[PDB]
Amino acid sequence: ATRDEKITYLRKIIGDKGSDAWDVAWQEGVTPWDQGKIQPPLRDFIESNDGKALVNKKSDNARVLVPGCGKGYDAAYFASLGYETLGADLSSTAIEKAKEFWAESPELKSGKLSFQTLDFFKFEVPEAKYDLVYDYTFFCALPPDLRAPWGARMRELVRPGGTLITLVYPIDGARSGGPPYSIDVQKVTDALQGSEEGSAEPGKYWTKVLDIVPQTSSPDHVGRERLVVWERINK
Ligand SMILES: Nc1ncnc2c1ncn2[C@@H]1O[C@H](C[C@@H](N)CC[C@H](N)C(=O)O)[C@@H](O)[C@H]1O
Ligand SMILES: Cc1cc(C)c(S(=O)(=O)O)c(C)c1
Ligand SMILES: [Cl-]
Ligand SMILES: [Cl-]
Repeated sequence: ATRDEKITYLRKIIGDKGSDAWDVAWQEGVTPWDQGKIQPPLRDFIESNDGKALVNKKSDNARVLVPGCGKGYDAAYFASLGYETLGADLSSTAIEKAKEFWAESPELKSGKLSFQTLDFFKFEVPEAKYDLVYDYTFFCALPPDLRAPWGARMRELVRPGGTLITLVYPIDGARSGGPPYSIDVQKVTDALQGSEEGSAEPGKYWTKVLDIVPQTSSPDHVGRERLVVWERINK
């Protein structure tokens, strides 16, 4: 079937089954988002001077979370940098296929990399929280009414002074419907900064330290993508 057809179906079964539709999609092989590798802006950020700084300052027990990790390319990448890394996905099928795709990873073998079937909204945040979290094609997978809970979870998941990286894609403008929902930095901002009763005036919970157009985007991502680095505050 075509990509449009696979997306049309995906949106059907989400309409009928809700969040259970994802493991169905994985079981049936309707995974049109799967690229087989990380997106280049992630590696370029990490190898950039800002990224080297972030990695060099990592504590000896620094922990990474990649929610909605799918086949887990991003989690495998962060583990290969020496971070103890958990890739979390709602679909047990996705998590099994991530264990297959990464079966030869030295970090999987050692346990430094770990894949687990987990609901991002429900699992128990560890006491130490996470030093670094990476969100790619997860915020844009969620229905719009789940964006505020996503930001609330994000605020609990990242330790004070820790970092959240959002590869914001797809920035398609006013197109309606999803997945993949058309998003932008403002939508990520509003979700992450939440509200303070009276208003949502930013600088409450995060500092947006970096917001760039990546220089190396996949060709179908050019013009629809921004990379954003957030630091958690209110220590
Ligand atoms: N509440 C949830 N908790 C954890 N994972 C979820 C949740 N809802 C949806 N997902 C997963 O989010 C993934 C969205 C995928 N389209 C993208 C996967 C991955 N980020 C990639 O770049 O390949 C799916 O694998 C879902 O199983
Ligand atoms: C969650 C989600 C779903 C889909 C179908 C896609 S994609 O087809 O555009 O690649 C992406 C990027 C994310
Ligand atoms: Cl990769
Ligand atoms: Cl934007």
